[PDB]
Amino acid sequence: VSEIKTLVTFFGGTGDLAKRKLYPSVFNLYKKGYLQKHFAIVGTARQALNDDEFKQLVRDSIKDFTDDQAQAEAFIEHFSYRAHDVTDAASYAVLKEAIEEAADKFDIDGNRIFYMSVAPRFFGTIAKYLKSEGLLADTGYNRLMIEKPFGTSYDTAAELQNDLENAFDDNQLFRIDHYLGKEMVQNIAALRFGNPIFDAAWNKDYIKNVQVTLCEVLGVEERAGYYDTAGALLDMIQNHTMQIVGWLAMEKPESFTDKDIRAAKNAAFNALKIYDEAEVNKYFVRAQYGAGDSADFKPYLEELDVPADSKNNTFIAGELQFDLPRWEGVPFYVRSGKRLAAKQTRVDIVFKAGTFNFGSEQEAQEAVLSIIIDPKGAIELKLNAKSVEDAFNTRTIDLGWTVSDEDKKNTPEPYERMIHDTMNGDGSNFADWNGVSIAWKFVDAISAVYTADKAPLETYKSGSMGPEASDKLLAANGDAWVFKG
Amino acid sequence: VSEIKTLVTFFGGTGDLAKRKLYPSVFNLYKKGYLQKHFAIVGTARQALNDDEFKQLVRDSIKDFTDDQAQAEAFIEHFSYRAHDVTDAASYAVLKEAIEEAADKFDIDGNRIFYMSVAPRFFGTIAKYLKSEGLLADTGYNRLMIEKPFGTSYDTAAELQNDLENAFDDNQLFRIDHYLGKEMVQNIAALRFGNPIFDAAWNKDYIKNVQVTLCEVLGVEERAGYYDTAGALLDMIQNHTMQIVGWLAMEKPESFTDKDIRAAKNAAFNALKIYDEAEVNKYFVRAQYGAGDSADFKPYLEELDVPADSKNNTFIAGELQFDLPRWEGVPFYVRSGKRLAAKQTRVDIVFKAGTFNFGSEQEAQEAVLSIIIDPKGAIELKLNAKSVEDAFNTRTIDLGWTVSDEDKKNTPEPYERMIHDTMNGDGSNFADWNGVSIAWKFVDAISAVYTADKAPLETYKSGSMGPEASDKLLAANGDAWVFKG
Ligand SMILES: NC(=O)c1ccc[n+]([C@@H]2O[C@H](COP(=O)([O-])OP(=O)(O)OC[C@H]3O[C@@H](n4cnc5c(N)ncnc54)[C@H](O)[C@@H]3O)[C@@H](O)[C@H]2O)c1
Ligand SMILES: NC(=O)c1ccc[n+]([C@@H]2O[C@H](COP(=O)([O-])OP(=O)(O)OC[C@H]3O[C@@H](n4cnc5c(N)ncnc54)[C@H](O)[C@@H]3O)[C@@H](O)[C@H]2O)c1
Repeated sequence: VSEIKTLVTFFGGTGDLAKRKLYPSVFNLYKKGYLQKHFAIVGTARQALNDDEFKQLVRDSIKDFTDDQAQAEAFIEHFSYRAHDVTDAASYAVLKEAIEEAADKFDIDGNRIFYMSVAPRFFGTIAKYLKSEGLLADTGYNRLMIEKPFGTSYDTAAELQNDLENAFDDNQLFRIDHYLGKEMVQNIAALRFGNPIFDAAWNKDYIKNVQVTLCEVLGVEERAGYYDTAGALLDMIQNHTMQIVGWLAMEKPESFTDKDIRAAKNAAFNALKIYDEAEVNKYFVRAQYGAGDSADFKPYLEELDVPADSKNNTFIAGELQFDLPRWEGVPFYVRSGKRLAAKQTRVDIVFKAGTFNFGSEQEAQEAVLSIIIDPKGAIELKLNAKSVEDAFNTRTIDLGWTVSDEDKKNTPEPYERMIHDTMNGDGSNFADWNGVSIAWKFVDAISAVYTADKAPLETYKSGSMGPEASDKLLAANGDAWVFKG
Repeated sequence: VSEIKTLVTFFGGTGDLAKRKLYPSVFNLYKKGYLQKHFAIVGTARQALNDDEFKQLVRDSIKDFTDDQAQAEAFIEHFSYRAHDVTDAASYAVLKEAIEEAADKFDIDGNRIFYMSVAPRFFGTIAKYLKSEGLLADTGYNRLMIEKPFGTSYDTAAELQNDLENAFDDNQLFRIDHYLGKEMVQNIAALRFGNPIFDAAWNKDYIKNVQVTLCEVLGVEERAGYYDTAGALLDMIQNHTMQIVGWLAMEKPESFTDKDIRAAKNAAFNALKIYDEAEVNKYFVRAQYGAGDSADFKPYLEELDVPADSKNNTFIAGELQFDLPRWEGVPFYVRSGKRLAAKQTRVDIVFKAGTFNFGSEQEAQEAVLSIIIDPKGAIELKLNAKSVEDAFNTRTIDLGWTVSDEDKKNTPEPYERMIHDTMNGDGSNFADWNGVSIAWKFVDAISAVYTADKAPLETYKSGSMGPEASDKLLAANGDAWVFKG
């Protein structure tokens, strides 16, 4: 197959994500023959692990998924290491030598990718030095992969963006959003624009409400430290949920390129309504988990590292509105929570009921197109049909599909995908600045009301599907959740 | 449940259909509590089997599906018999006594149904005498159930209709069409008008071609006598196929009553194009089966009772055209044959491919909604989605549904249904004169070309899906059969 000529620099190349997913993903791209010879990987961090120590380190990350050891060694020989502090301007001149050397060794003409697997605060600095100290490639491309998260509010994200803008244009930036790399999420566009019946039905005339759900049965566990300040609202909503909602609410693009897709999504984001205090209390719900039945399921306030007066939200549910002609009056419901009934990520599109009367006992109900992302991809379609009774009557049936074993084994892990797209230079599966800015602006208005404590904090027995308020939020518009454990 | 007060007269009450399906169906309506007391069944034929002999006869038909024998006896006691020749005008006065007596015995105020399970030629006579000799009920209703077939051409069907019109209005007539009583066929309307996405897509803008298939793996066997003169063209096409095509091509009714449904179907039938000689040769295909591989599968011309110079068609395939705005240019393909690959009755709706380009290797294909009627009800929906590859690419997947065991056991057998609808007076599931007249007119133009031998007779190896000409007929419009064994 075609060879990818690139040189990748991993800032924080000895960390968890690095040796647990980054390195393995890069190995798969080698196994599939995409990376052959003209490529090199330059690890970097503070430790002065020498060139022999690094190789062993990588051999352990790509350990479990290798069988021909000779294949492993030949790959590992494309790695090099250099000790380096990201704040020290001169240290960069040392890195530049490691990079300019690896390039020469494998005749790599430019094409550099800088992966930042470091603390959020260092993002601005590294960007600044890459350009000033001359680590940027004179030929080919220069791309930056920014790890999560991108800011903690609109103000901070704006700062980050402005710093990055000094050296890179927005299209050269690749913010890593885990969920946007999931196979099933990339099917939403295929189903919609690939089948005219849905394509033409994707609007206010045929849909009654769209629902998005991010479920987790696990509690906070040892993640309490950071989680207590972020909560579901920033952990799952602001990033993952909004970017999935983006694929759903987007306009129909003039073409299927990153440029046009982004233009199509931004049209919806720019129509997203921002809430004031009253609206936040009417359209959103925040809750926190109590006890289940089992002592195994302890209340949030009894978890380790959790303050006994914490108002952190472990569950969020709300109604989004898009002031666009195609979405006039169509509610978009989202929900994310911990200690819920099950682990699952899915989209449920509820179509409007038909007005055609059969004179039957049970008249036509609402059809539903469910796209299941996690744990395993599935697509269900609930339709109206005839019941098996003597008198004519309707019922609903579910047509179903599921990913095959062959499909599941060939499915490219999210990181492998994101890394591969970046080498190709395809922002189709990445959130753009415009998208992120609006998402922050939207979430900030909610957080303002929470930090000020101007909304109640609901509670819910662990293992449930959330507080009653979740149901009442939908009941208000004559709606209800399709999924319920 | 509500009780059905009726008195049914079975002309030919000792025949096959009578004791093999008619009687059992009537027993089920008793088991389900619909028929309780104010009802009676008057058998009739030429044999003078006395009132005790008849009861035993019925006890054998409802034999295998009875367990509480006391339930059986109480039912059987509502039957009476009378010897009677249908040509003898005075014999009717004898029948009138059997009927007027049974009515008195169970206080049945009118509501009479006359089932004609006699030879086609007797239909006109019985109708005539029922009215003149006064067997018709003065109160309630008087309905006639006409068994298959209704005419053998337009001329003969017109004769029959005119004779029947002398005593009954068209709405009081109930022509028995086996296939129109099948559960799955009655689902076609539920799926279409019950789900706006299909409802709005049911036209020339979204569908590329509709396909209907009636398959049989069995040969002619001992049915050769009659079959050699009728063939597939009249055996399966004229009746079964056209009436299913009626449900598919129908307009959207102003309501869901028999009157409006029929008005909706007739709009399509009245737009059906009738072919001349050239068109018959371009749009239709007739074939006859040869040998398979196994001696078990003998050529048609070697079957018992088959003339060694017979040009009888054992397979028919053709393109129907509806000159209606909603069907402008949408081909309707039908096919019926013996000794084909499998036994199956199904409808395949092929939607047009999308014009949206993904720049992918495989661009969007045609979606397909398959409704499987026989052997067991199923609904499949082929849609475009994303393939599990590194580069973005589309593929097709099938969402599936199947009838459950509970559904299959509760499914009311076609005859039970037809008989039940007639007692209710619902022509929704029956073909009306207008529908039949056009079907005959359509088929006659084809037969004229066949009897004149102005079209070739194709051949096909038994077990196949038909002659190559079947494929070429669809290839011409850039189409192909969805099902293929
Ligand atoms: N918490 C979340 O929501 C979340 C979830 C998933 C992924 N992530 C990301 O996972 C990544 C975690 O990183 P990790 O697992 O690779 O490891 P890590 O935290 O252990 O440290 C990674 C590297 O940083 C280097 N380092 C530390 N300080 C340095 C400095 N002052 N100068 C130079 N190098 C320095 C260390 O030497 C090490 O090699 C982060 O980028 C985080 O954003 C975040
Ligand atoms: N061939 C097909 O395509 C087809 C398929 C399915 C059903 N059918 C129908 O099945 C039915 C078959 O009838 P059957 O199975 O009940 O039995 P059958 O042919 O044995 O005879 C039925 C009754 O007709 C009576 N009979 C005959 N001549 C009579 C006369 N001159 N006067 C009065 N009574 C007379 C006999 O006594 C008997 O009781 C037919 O109505 C046929 O149309 C046709």
